[PDB]
Amino acid sequence: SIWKLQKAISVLEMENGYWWCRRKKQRAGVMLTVGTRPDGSPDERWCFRVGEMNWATWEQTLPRTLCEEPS
Amino acid sequence: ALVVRMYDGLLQAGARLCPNVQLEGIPNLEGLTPLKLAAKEGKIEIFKHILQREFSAPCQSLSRKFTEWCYGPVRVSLYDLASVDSWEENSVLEIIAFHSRSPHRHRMVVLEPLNKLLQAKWDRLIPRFCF
Amino acid sequence: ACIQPLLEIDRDSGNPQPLVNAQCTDEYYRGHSALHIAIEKRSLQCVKLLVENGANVHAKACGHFFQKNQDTCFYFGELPLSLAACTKQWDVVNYLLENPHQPASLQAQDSLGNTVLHALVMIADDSAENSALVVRMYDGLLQAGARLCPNVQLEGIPNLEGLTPLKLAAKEGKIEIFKHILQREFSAPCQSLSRKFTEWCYGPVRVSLYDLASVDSWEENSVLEIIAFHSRSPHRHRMVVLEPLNKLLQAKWDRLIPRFCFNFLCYLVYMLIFTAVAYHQPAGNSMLLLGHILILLGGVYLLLGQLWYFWRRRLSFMDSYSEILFLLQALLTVLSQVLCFLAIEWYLPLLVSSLAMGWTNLLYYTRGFQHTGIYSVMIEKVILRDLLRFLLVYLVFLFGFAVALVSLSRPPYRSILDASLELFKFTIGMGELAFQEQLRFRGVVLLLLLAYVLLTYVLLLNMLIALMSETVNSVATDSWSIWKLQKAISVLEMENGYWWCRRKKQRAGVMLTVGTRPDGSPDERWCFRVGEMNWATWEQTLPRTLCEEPS
Amino acid sequence: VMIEKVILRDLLRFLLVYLVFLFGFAVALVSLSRPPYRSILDASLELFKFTIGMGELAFQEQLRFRGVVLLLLLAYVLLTYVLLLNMLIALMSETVNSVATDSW
Ligand SMILES: C=C(C)[C@]12C[C@@H](C)[C@@]34O[C@](Cc5ccccc5)(O[C@@H]1[C@@H]3C=C(COC(=O)Cc1ccc(O)c(OC)c1)C[C@]1(O)C(=O)C(C)=C[C@@H]41)O2
Repeated sequence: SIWKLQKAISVLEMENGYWWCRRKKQRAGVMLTVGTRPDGSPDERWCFRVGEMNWATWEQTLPRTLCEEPS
Repeated sequence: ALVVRMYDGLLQAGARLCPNVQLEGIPNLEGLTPLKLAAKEGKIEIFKHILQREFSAPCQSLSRKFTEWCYGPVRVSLYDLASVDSWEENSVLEIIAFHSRSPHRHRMVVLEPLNKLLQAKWDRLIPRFCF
Repeated sequence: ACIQPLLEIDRDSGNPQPLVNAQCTDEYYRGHSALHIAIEKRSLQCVKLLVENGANVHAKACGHFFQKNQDTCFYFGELPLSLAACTKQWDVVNYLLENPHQPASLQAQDSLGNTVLHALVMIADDSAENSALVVRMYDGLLQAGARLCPNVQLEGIPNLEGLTPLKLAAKEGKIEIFKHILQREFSAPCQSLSRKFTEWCYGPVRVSLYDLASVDSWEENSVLEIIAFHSRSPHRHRMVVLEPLNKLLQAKWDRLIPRFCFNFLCYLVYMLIFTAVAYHQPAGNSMLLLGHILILLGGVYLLLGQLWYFWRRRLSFMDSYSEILFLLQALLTVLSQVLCFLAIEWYLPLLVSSLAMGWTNLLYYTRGFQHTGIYSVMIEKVILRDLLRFLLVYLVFLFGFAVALVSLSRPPYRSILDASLELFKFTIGMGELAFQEQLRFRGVVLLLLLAYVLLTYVLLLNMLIALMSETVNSVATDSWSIWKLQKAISVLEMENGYWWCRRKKQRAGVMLTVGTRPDGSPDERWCFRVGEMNWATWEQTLPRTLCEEPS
Repeated sequence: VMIEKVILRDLLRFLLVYLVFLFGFAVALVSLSRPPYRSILDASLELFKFTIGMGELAFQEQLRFRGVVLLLLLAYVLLTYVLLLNMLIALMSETVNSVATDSW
């Protein structure tokens, strides 16, 4: 964990930029419409994907998705 | 357990009363939304609850964890990055790394939306570190 | 509801290519099909409907989502039956086998060559429920294949690399199913699939048999050579301690101790003659030229032998750690005697270094005894863990303080390595002659010495706590398994024989008649015996024996 | 009791391996010595003085070579450090998986 923390501080400091060049950073993640908000417009948010594997899915239940087709 | 129960139910009642208000966005006098305050004070389990939070059909929009698609044993889960990404000034990662004072700052980084995110940024920016 | 009228519109239109038999076209889901969706959506009824309309039960999903090593991809093979097998839907498999239209065949292979059993091995990784599901599905599919086709034996069908599911099951490091395959007994309706029997059980003592059809090293490409020279998983040392392997390796190791001791003694004679040649280097020229010829032939012999070994079985450090040293040592000795016959005036340090390296390389043969065998495994674990990184950090410290002392020194401390020797001789306690008096400031060198001593103390203490941390959190039943694996490596090497002498190696185990085949002739197998003592025999019923009188 | 357990567990392996190291390096040094390194006993005495810390080292400088001698002595000291660490970690592994009833 301490190794992950020091790597985090390092990658954030390198993402900030050096002293003679303050750089306009980049957003990360996918922006899409997730759902519909109760006041008019649909819900439009930025997202991050995590792909995960589990084997207890059959006896448990499947929830509702955002896109039916995997893409 | 009582805190996550009261928090979720109180957010549902706030959804039912006034829809125009966004309750998790209101800052304190320090300028802090409550997720950021939960990160700054070093409170663990409630922070883990807020980062991965799902709700039922009458209030979908409150929820943060979305499934893009599930196909058998493999699943693709979406996490929101509305306050996590360091693109905006004063992000939760920036609070953990710099502005905090808690002695458990290493414990909160192995969580689900931070782990693969820092993995992706570090593997994106190896070559300038080598340079 | 709309599907059967939609397929009815597809049929009534008179289409040459039907709708249900249609493939996705992209790279990512190449060759995906409707039936795979019907299976993955847990629907028996839609599978029944699609089978009634004429769906292809061999729709080969050969896409980029279906390869093994791409990120977030699900490998199951490409067959629909494979998918229904992997996703633990039993009745779907039974319907796909026993439908009246377009029946499934278990002998079918994917584009990668795997059948249903191979992919079913591929998807098992680790749990209680995963392994129980995989083993139960495996046995049920074997029984259904037995009743469906009595023609072929299903476990004989090889992969594109040439693997049956036992061999690939060991190659990928899947352990629990592999243990299940090596000791597998079935019931009376189909007992001819089993591999374990009981010869006789005289109360609490019993003699189990095991089949060795692909486990003995007599046959080409056995499980032994796959565990030793092909398996890359870090759990191989758990895959050696199994039940019908241990008896076989003990029998072969006690069968061929004497060739090991003989070759050890010959190597000791080689090093003693090399010791005499190196000491009496300096009539006696007859003995010296005999030493030339003897060490030349020995170095040629071992150099060619280890070159042949390096060519034969290699496809990555600590496992092959032993042979590299003998190859380099033999190359050093042959090069030294080559330059000596050339008289190139470089042969004396090569000779002394070869003598040193050869006497240090004698610890290969400490694996015969367990008391030094565990010691040699600990030496290798020291060599893997901390030594390289610690030496790199030490070179950083050494070079930094040595260049500091050189640049501080304006007749001691003349050059870089000529001061680096002073810096290293200072760490053991032979450092001397401070206050060099060639410049005003010497407290500089005083503080440099203090800093170097304290930081080297810190680095040795860090190496100590790293060794303790790595050694304390590991099971005591690990080094013994590593020793058994290393003995297995050595005994298979000696069973290979010499390189100048191709041996006619022999089969192991007793051939007997284990039973009858369901087609005619009696089943005769080669088998390995194993005795066992079980004082819980009176709880259960007695198993089916071959010969009642204990032989 | 721990004296007897340590001598019984360490000597008959460790001194044998260490003796192979000392004998090989001593014959190597006598060979590479073409008044220092006079006899085999004195050479083994010098090589054990480097285990006590009294060995006097210098460049040969009119001989076969000097840095070969230096690198061999480096290899000797570092490998004996390796073996002492090995004896320590083996004794700690035997000490870790033990019970408080046994020595009593
Ligand atoms: C492959 C490795 C790791 C190695 C190759 C050579 C260069 C080696 O330096 C090392 C690096 C080193 C140097 C000095 C001290 C420690 C380590 O150690 C061995 C290697 C270190 C020694 C001792 O070898 C061992 O580690 C014990 C050993 C040898 C052979 C085995 O089959 C074995 O397994 C049981 C164990 C042998 C040397 O060849 C030697 O005596 C001289 C002349 C150089 C030694 O590199």
